[PDB]
Amino acid sequence: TKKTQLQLEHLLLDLQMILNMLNNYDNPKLTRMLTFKFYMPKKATELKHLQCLEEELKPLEEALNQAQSDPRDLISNINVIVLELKGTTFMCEYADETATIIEFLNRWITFCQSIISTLT
Ligand SMILES: [Mg+2]
Repeated sequence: TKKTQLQLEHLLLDLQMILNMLNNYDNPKLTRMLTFKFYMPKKATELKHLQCLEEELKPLEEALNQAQSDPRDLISNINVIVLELKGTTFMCEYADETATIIEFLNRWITFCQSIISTLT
């Protein structure tokens, strides 16, 4: 339904802001930002695969908390949107390799645009 398209766009904008918050703030800890490793979904083609994102929302916040600029507010709005799109409690599978926070955000930003392109 269109209600599903709206919520993904809301989710896309929040993910869009976090990615733009790192690609414009370069001086603060180019060191520390590239060291966090996030677990990637094996296959992200269905709407239920947001379980792989929900479980990493808390580690995403702890990485953003080390950058002073509000991270706690953005992660909460992301959490409520994810809980309204994937919701059975399915067993999400992860890839073997970990990725950077930049690659992690681009993966789910691409995921939302992929599902938003599917519904339209
Ligand atoms: Mg890698």
